Parts: sequence; structure tokens; C-alpha cells
Amino acid sequence: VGRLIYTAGGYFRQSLSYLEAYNPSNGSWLRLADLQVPRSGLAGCVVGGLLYAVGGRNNSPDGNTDSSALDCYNPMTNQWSPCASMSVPRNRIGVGVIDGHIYAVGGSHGCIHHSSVERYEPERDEWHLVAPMLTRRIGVGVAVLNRLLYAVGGFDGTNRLNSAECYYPERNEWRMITPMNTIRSGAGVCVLHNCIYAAGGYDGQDQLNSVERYDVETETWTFVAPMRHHRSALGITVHQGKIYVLGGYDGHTFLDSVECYDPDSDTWSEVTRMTSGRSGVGVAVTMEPC
Ligand SMILES: Cc1cc([C@H](CC(=O)O)c2ccc3c(c2)nnn3C)ccc1Cl
Repeated sequence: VGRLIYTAGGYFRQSLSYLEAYNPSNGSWLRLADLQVPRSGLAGCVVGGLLYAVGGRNNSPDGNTDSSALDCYNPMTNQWSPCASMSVPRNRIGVGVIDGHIYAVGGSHGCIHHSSVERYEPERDEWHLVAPMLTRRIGVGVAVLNRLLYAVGGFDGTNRLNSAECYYPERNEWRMITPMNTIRSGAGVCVLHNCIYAAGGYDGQDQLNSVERYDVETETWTFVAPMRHHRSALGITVHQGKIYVLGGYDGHTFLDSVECYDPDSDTWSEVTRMTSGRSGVGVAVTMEPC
């Protein structure tokens, strides 16, 4: 039928309500129904053809509000619907999906940096807390491989982190994994084939263009080719077995650049520009809308 890359929210001068879909098959962008509430620092994901937007923060002239919200976008209707809210607001959140369930990981609520993690069940419209991570992480990368959830990098309130850890659902327990070779907060983190990728991010001084990947069989991290643009607070998704990175911040500009990674050639190329530069978007892939 055809799959699109949906980018929801983000930040340019203030938090944004935009939802836009990119079609790699033809290069087009579609503006769709705005989020009910502007938000940056959110995550996107998909379950059962439905797009969800999780956490973030509304940075606005009228005040600044960390989000506990879960909202659901149905491509068939072009309408956003509220779901049950999380236990707590989570700006600069990471999310992963296991077996139709959404895990919300870390993020901030004011000066609070969460190590807490909670899981959403669409069939019940219900969040429940699970075991907290071993580390407080905001700007955290989250991915799922072989039905295990990984929390990668971030900021713990004092240091940006090269550490990463793994949640084993049937044990309801987090264990540390090999740290990355690079301190990265607000990196893009995703899975492709057997590896967990961490692209770009922030280390307290610089925005990064480097990219490394974790092979679960070998438990080691290896650098691949770097992105064309240094970027923090980027969005990342996979589409037809290629990585796409969307927007972010390079120390200078809120990027409109979109790049994709070809694992076979180990090369990055510009694939498009977003309609406008922005950081802290939520990205996920699903069906084209009615
Ligand atoms: C908005 C955002 C910020 C972050 C992190 C937080 C931190 O690690 O403190 C950050 C902060 C400040 C940054 C930066 C990145 N990149 N450049 N600058 C100045 C990570 C993810 C997201 Cl969605």
C-alpha cells in the first residue's frame, strides 16, 4: 500500500503542533492534523497501524509545561485522540514497543531526571510502572531488539552518559551493557538488522556527527560512517531497511536536513528537507492516510 515517515511536534523558537508525513517513494510531504497540544522532546511510535505521541514539553510564551500525555493518530480518519496519561510528565523521553505495548523511559519533569519506566497497554488504555532503570536518563535513546528494550545514553542531571542498559521483561530487571565509545545525549537510537545504532547527540560541549552500533551477539560497539550533519535532538526511524535522521540542532541552526544511511555501502546521503527546521520531533512509520 505504501508507508510514510511521520514527524510530530518539535521545536523552533517554541514547541510545535505540526504533523507531517514524508513519502520516500515520491519525495512528497503532506501536512496532516495538528497535535491538540504543541510539544517538543516527545517520542513517536506505532502500534496496530496507529501512531502515538508520548511525553515532551510545551515550551510557549504562555508558560512551560512538561507533558505526561499519550495521544493517538489514526491515518484512516486524520484525527488525534487522547489516551490515558502516564504516571508522570516526561520531557526528552525515549520509547520502545514490545509485543503491542509501549514503554516510556526516563525523561525530565522540571529538575527531576527520571529513572522510572512505565508500560502502556492499548487493549486496556492503561499505564503501569515497571522496574526503574539503573540510571537516571533524559535525552535517552531507546530501541527494541529480539523483544528486549535498550536505554542508551542521555543525561542524568549531572553528566551526559556513554552508558547503556537492557530491560529483560520476563525478569522485570535492568542490567548494564557495554558502554558506547561516545558520550551522547539526545542521540537518535534505533535498530536495524541485529544492531542497535546511536547516531549524533550532545556530549556537553559539541553536537556529534559520529554513529556507532552495538551488536548484541558480540556485545561491542563499532563506528560506522558519520552523518553529513552534526546533530543533537534529532528524530530517527527505519523505513525499508534504511535509517533516516530528521532535523536536530548543530550548534547553529535548527536543521531541516533529512539524511538516510545505507548499511550495505556504509554511506549517508541527503534525502530531503523538512518543510522547516526543527529539533526534538517524534518520528515513526505507518500506512499512508485516507
Ligand atoms: C531538547 C533535547 C535536549 C537534549 C539534551 C539534554 C542534555 O543533555 O542536557 C541537550 C541539551 C542541550 C543541548 C543539546 C542537547 N544540544 N545542544 N545543546 C546546547 C536531548 C534531547 C532533546 Cl529532545
